[PDB]
Amino acid sequence: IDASGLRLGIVASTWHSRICDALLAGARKVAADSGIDGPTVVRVLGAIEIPVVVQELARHHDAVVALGVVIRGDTPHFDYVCNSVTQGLTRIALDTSTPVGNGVLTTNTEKQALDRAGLPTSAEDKGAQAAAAALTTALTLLNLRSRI
Amino acid sequence: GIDASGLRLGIVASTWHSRICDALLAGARKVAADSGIDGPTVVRVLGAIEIPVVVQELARHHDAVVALGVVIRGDTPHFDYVCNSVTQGLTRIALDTSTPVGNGVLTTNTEKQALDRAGLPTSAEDKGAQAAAAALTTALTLLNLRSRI
Amino acid sequence: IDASGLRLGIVASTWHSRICDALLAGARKVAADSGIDGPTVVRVLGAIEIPVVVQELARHHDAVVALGVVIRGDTPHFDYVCNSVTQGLTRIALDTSTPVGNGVLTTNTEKQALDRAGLPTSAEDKGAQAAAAALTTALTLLNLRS
Amino acid sequence: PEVPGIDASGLRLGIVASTWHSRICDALLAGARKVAADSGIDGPTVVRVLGAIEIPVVVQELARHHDAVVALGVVIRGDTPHFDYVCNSVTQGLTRIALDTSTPVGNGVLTTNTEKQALDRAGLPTSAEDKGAQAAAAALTTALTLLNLRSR
Amino acid sequence: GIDASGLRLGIVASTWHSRICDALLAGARKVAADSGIDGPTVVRVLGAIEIPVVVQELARHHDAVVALGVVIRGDTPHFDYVCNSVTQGLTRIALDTSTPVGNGVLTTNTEKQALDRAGLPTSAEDKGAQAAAAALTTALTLLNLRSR
Ligand code: NA
Ligand code: NA
Ligand code: NA
Ligand code: NA
Ligand code: NA
Repeated sequence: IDASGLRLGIVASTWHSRICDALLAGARKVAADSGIDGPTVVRVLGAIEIPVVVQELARHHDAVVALGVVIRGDTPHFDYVCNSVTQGLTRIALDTSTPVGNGVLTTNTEKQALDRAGLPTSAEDKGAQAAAAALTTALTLLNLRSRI
Repeated sequence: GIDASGLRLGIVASTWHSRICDALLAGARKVAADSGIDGPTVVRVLGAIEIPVVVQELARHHDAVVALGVVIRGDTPHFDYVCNSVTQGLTRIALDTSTPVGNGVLTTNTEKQALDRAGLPTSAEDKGAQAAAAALTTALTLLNLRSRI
Repeated sequence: IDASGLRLGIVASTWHSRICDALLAGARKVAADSGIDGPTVVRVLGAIEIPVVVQELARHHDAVVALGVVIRGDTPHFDYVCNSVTQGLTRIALDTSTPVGNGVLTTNTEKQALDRAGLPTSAEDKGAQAAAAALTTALTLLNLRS
Repeated sequence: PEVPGIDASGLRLGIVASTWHSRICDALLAGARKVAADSGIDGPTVVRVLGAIEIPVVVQELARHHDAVVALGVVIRGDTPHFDYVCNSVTQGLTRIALDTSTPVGNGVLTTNTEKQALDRAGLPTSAEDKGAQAAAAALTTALTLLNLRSR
Repeated sequence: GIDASGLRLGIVASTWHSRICDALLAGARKVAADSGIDGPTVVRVLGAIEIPVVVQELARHHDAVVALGVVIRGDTPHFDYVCNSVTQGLTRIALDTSTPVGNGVLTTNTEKQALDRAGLPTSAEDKGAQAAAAALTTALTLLNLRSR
């Protein structure tokens, strides 16, 4: 990914610190690997707080990465939180015509979330995937706009 | 320690299951007071359905809003459609108004679950406190972001 | 509740008249007991039709009450109607900054809906609850905005 | 019981029917058309689309220049989750349009688990229900109601 | 019996699960070509989540857009929120821009199910072709409705 021009925002929640930090770390790695060593990084408490800050960043950034973890608890809370946050991320991308890379984990168990958080032992790095998605899409959009 | 003395906070709390709602509200006030806000705008409504229009009304004139209430599953699918609509209303408003909305609306299957989350002396969790900490920390973050432009 | 100064709209479906008529009657009684003797009352056939009428009422009233019933049938239709209507009522309340009391029942059985329609044998009066909801919240907003 | 019909002769009506599962779609359209004629509208604007996913955008086009729109079609659950997401988004979409355009949208989009359920709701000679008829009634009655309110 | 020669067609296709994505795109291309459109605008993105923002970009300057891709259920609820939110986004865009968006985003439980709907030699269905047909035929309908 050659992403040197671009302004990247990263919004990462903090609930389940270890997972969130590792999501952040993976997002940062891909950004750095793509020419962006200093993305705008912001932290929030939980996933619920992510949309409003992703919105704030999207208005002044070419791309934003949304990072966090929701693990199902005892109640239906999980279902309404995951649906609303994910749909909020879709809205902001459309409203602002800016890609929002979705690295917000929605898992039934902790081990699932750990297995996707880009730790040494993880099957996947969702932080990295979200960053690649945000950046690659922003480049494509910049290419489309720079025509006619 | 959150220092929010500069900020205007609205709190809307439903009244359906008053023991729980009152405890959610008490947990929110405490965080606010502990954060330097002794006098937030507090408004009561009947049930969860009523919360969003008032959250909007408050979000327009406040830096942060906390939405508190409880919906407990009964016999019918009513639970599902209320929880989903209210929750998405709270998301819509925060985005429309670029104002954090702390979600302390409990959506439980049983009453014991709600009580266990209401920040009563016996409760596992204090959802009103978490929803106030969420809203205030987010508003200070937004404030910081906007002071850079 | 003193709501004398407030303009109130009520939209009630007519599908399943035992249920719908009883919901409307419970809402009317709250409105009357709150000092609103002449609310704008509008009937529609089914629940799907309630949103566009609620929207129309909300634009010229201080509160609106939505009443009807969706009972689950054989197909997923129930799920998509209840969700879409319910979310529509939320949209309208927000768009118009006017409360919309939700008295649209969404039940699995007809017996559940009867038991919520505020007939003399009913455990609950959801028309009454929807009306108190809309009117108390309207007074609250009035107060806030003053 | 005999009850006089809706008089909607002063109204402009649009009808959009999809085509997937065409004998069912055609039957919905015919039931809707019957009710429109009975109500005084022999020439509604009738438009056909491929599937239910195509219904919203056309319903919107019609809603801008008509007093009522009828939305007709069929989704039958298949193998995959596609049914759920399609049904939800289409139904949501019809709700959004009615609000955006303050114009009623009569919902005759069947969303069934089986073909037999759809057939039984499509107003065929042998059908239990005529959801096309129902959807046309809803849109037209609601439209007259709105006109009545707007005179106030 | 689709004559869209005079129409502007945009196609967005994700990349995740290449074989299927590529076949979906070949299916839509073939339909466009047969309908008189030999140079559609074709954009590639990483995954389903990235489809709507690009579909929006194209819908603003095209008479029709085709959205193509595949989401296959894995271990967590991620599938349900991505599917609901993408499908809802495509519906939103079509309405916002009054421009048809053909939906060729597969949402499946299994890989075999996706492969069976991707328009491969032995596939039961050609969802790319179906999405292109949908978008183009609806585009013509709107053109007629607007004509006088
Ligand atoms: Na931007
Ligand atoms: Na504000
Ligand atoms: Na009003
Ligand atoms: Na109209
Ligand atoms: Na366009």
